Amino acid sequence: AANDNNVEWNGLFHDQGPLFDNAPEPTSTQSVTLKLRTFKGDITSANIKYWDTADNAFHWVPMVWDSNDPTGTFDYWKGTIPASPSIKYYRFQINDGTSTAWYNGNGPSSTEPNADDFYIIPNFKTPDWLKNGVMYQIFPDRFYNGDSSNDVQTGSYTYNGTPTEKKAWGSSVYADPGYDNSLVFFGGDLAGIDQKLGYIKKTLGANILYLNPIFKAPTNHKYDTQDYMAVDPAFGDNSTLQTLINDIHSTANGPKGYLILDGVFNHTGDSHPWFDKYNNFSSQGAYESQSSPWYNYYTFYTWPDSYASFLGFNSLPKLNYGNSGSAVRGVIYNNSNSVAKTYLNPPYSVDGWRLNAAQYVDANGNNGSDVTNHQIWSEFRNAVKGVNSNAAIIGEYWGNANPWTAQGNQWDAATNFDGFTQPVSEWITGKDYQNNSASISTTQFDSWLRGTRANYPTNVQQSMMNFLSNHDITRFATRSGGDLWKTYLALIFQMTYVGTPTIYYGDEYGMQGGADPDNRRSFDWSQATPSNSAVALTQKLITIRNQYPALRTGSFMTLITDDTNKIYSYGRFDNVNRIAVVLNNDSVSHTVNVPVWQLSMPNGSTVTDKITGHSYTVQNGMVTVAVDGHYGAVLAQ
Ligand SMILES: OC[C@H]1O[C@H](O[C@H]2[C@H](O)[C@@H](O)[C@@H](O[C@H]3[C@H](O)[C@@H](O)[C@@H](OC[C@H]4O[C@H](O[C@H]5[C@H](O)[C@@H](O)[C@H](O)O[C@@H]5CO)[C@H](O)[C@@H](O)[C@@H]4O)O[C@@H]3CO)O[C@@H]2CO)[C@H](O)[C@@H](O)[C@@H]1O
Ligand SMILES: OC[C@H]1O[C@H](O[C@H]2[C@H](O)[C@@H](O)[C@@H](O[C@H]3[C@H](O)[C@@H](O)[C@H](O)O[C@@H]3CO)O[C@@H]2CO)[C@H](O)[C@@H](O)[C@@H]1O
Ligand SMILES: [Ca+2]
Ligand SMILES: [Ca+2]
Ligand SMILES: [Ca+2]
Repeated sequence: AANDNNVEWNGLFHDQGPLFDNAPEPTSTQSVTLKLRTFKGDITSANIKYWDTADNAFHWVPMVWDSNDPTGTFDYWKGTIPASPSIKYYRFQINDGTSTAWYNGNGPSSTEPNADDFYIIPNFKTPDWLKNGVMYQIFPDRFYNGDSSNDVQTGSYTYNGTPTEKKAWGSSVYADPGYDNSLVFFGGDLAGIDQKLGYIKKTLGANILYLNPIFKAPTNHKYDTQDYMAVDPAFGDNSTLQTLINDIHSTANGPKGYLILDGVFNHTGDSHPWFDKYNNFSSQGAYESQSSPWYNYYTFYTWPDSYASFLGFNSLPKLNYGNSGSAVRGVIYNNSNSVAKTYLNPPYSVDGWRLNAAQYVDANGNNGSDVTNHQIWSEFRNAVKGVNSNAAIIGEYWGNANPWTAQGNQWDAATNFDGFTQPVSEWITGKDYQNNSASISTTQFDSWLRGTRANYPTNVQQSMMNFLSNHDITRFATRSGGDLWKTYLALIFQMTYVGTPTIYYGDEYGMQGGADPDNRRSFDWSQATPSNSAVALTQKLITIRNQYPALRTGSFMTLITDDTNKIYSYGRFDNVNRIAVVLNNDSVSHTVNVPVWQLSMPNGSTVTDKITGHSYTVQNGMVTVAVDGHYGAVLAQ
């Protein structure tokens, strides 16, 4: 490069990784020094332009040359944004004589962007254990039956007139004639999860557990809460939970663990005493009397049969949050004995909450996604972080969750359906997560990923829950048509991408399953071993991620987007390691020239493909590697 009235886009780069930002999560008194990469001697000047919410105006910070990279190929320009409590957004203006280019969260541009600027949110922090960990999601009744004495039996009880049905482990989840799909129980419990912590924390290596609802409720999914204060008898008792938590946090069965519970706060079940639609309690619930002490906890359009609920489901009456200080906000998060604080405080001390249907939480029966909804989650954060600043808050949202994360006053992250699950599914399986035909090319995949990462602050990105499948969508192995190699490819991407890799129980061995409830099959333990190829790969990838901080918090740079051969390559790097991932989404092998020079991997240096174990030497800035179809390479040094 040179001063030739032309800014070379390929040499430009910046994100909030270690090499380019010295304060990714600054407090009110910490200044932020940023570095912009360009090819060596390519430009004449660069400036940081940032919007300050403190005064609703743009501010200018001229950059100065700082240094070259070890290969002498690039220059690093530096600039510092002053310290203050205000949220700020920034982009770069890069000049080389008569040539000008812009750069922000969405990469380089000729015209000045008006969206996707990088974020600076003083005092906003997301749990570092969440950024660096691997999550394992468990649907309680379907994981492991550690205590058959608490098993729900066929006819143990009835809900809305229908008796419960017990089914042999491994059998179909579909209820037999006369029974209901939501009242089918296999026996999985908390004791079981406890006895299997070794498999989770050692055989696989995950250190974070996320459980679906475990509080008293008549159904098998239990999102129709009957009593937030009690673990459901089928799963054990509150004492069992205390022990499970202690064993999760313990290091006697593997690395220190963390527990995240599912918080169903938008609604209760219709059998909850506050509502009591079937009169299961002597007390008078809202449905029973307009004089009920909990009458105002819900919203009736025409008492008592027409009331606000989740998506119109009468079994899930929607909670009325009212105004700040209300009784509902009280029992949900403000009170010391609220659902949120009770489990965050000892004797429980869980590590976080996954907020079910978080977008709908509101007052007066409204549908959320409004000022009140955001105000509520703001108060929720103050409540949670006040008890444990290291407790995670992950909201359920299938789209762009920027509104609940970008101001640093609500969630730490969200279920990454839009920035991970969907794009990964359409690129690799040619199906959306509902198993409908929907395919995207490699260039679309890369653009989709970048655009969605840009929706969030960096710490949020690193904390997103990235799962291949979950209890609300079809199994990845089913969308892939049973081709285990597609699962291999997906796992390699998952474990090397930005965000918390999240494994939906069973996905590690290729469990299949269609739409709810077939996506909640009981776990086949004969597959919970390295003998199973997908399990062996999962364990290896988790070891790799744990071995390289660059994969968890390092920078992300696109390297190759080949639509003809379906080759996708990107690099993850920091001050210590440089890793170039090469994914082959084609059905045939391809020999790829990986441009590792972009990550500043020195010519003559060696790299090791952590997948095959083969080593290569960097030559002419490249690493030539033959990658098998529906497989990948993780070239690290
Ligand atoms: O027989 C006719 C009917 O059969 C089939 O559907 C019926 C089901 O088989 C029945 O079990 C019954 O379903 C109701 C549930 O019993 C009741 O608990 C309630 O459940 C709703 C929903 O709750 C959760 O969903 C959460 C999501 O995970 C989350 O993404 C979202 O944000 O929040 C949701 C609420 O917390 C469970 O996970 C999920 O599994 C449950 O579906 O309501 C159910 C619907 O009334 O009745 C069904 C009647 O349709 C069959 O599918 C249907 O076509 C037939 O007409
Ligand atoms: O800022 C004023 C000058 O800016 C421009 O020159 C830049 C170069 O573009 C940049 O590469 C860097 O050059 C240094 C080089 O990287 C390093 O290897 C060498 O040892 O020292 C060089 C100079 O320090 O920094 C200079 C700025 O000093 C612009 O081209 C020039 O006309 C401006 O005067
Ligand atoms: Ca130039
Ligand atoms: Ca049991
Ligand atoms: Ca009653």
